[PDB]
Amino acid sequence: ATQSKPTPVKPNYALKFTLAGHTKAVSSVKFSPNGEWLASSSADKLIKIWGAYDGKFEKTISGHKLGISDVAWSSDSNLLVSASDDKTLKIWDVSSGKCLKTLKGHSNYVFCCNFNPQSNLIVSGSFDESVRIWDVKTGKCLKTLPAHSDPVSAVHFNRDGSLIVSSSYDGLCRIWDTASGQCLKTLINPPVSFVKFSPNGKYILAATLDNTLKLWDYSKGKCLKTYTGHKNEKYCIFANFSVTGGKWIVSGSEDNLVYIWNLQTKEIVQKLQGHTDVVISTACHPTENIIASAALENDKTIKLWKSDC
Ligand SMILES: COc1cc(CN2CCc3c(cc(C[n+]4ccn(C)c4N)cc3-c3ccc(F)cc3C)C2=O)cc(OC)c1
Repeated sequence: ATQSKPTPVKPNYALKFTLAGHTKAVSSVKFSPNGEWLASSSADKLIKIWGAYDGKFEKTISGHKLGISDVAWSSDSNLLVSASDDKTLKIWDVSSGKCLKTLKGHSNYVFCCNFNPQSNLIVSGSFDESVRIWDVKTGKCLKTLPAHSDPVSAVHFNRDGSLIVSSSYDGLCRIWDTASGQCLKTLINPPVSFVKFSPNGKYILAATLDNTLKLWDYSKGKCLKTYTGHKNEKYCIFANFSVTGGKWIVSGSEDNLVYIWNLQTKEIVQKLQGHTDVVISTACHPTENIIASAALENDKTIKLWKSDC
């Protein structure tokens, strides 16, 4: 008798549910931190809440005047924030489905948003090329960062909220000190279409519109891993670290597939087939081996896939 380390070579994600309901392109899907829910945003101006395990439709949340690009959960899974083409963000109580606050200040489309781990702040990126930091409790804009010289494609807090990472079509990835709003680091140039901090908080996963994902050690400023084989030259596609089982990288792709790479070897380990348009968003369940994927207007569905590892 001994204790062994399971080292799976590939996952075996298989389609379990397809979720219909949105009437235009789906823009973003996100699992709630408590693992109970999936939230989706769409160009149809709606947010929809679904059961994370069975995909059962739970509710529709409305009030935005134009399409919604992004949604994000608070740490206690009780709030959502949404970024809209109506130039506002909205903070919602998920239980009631009612808008708590409207965050106004951006002068163009709001493309991306996130809570910080404490969930007392919200960070947003916009087509107006700025990154804004908002107080959740008052709804007031605390700071406006002249972050980029093109639309901001992603914003993400690190694990204690002390840092913000942003990316833009201007070709830059920047790291900002949350407290001061000042730039701590710039990495520079094809458009950077997505960025996010790793689960361990030490790395940055960055996508560029040359069909490339890169894992960077941001402090050393060194690229540690690169993942290719998918198609990404036009859209800002969400990517993820999958850490509940084997250590994978997950992304959508413009060839309508979900790509899964071995994080360490960078080999493609799985390709998920089923969507009929660009897989613009993917998300990984916080505790179970479950992936949600969502596609653009020729498809308009969300799919839930499950793996044994
Ligand atoms: C030439 O100029 C440009 C061109 C584009 C191209 N584009 C615009 C439309 C879009 C895109 C990506 C995502 C996915 N999405 C949401 C948040 N996040 C962090 C990521 N990744 C959603 C949506 C979107 C937005 C609102 C809706 F109502 C419906 C949809 C489908 C995307 O790729 C971006 C751009 O700046 C960012 C400048």
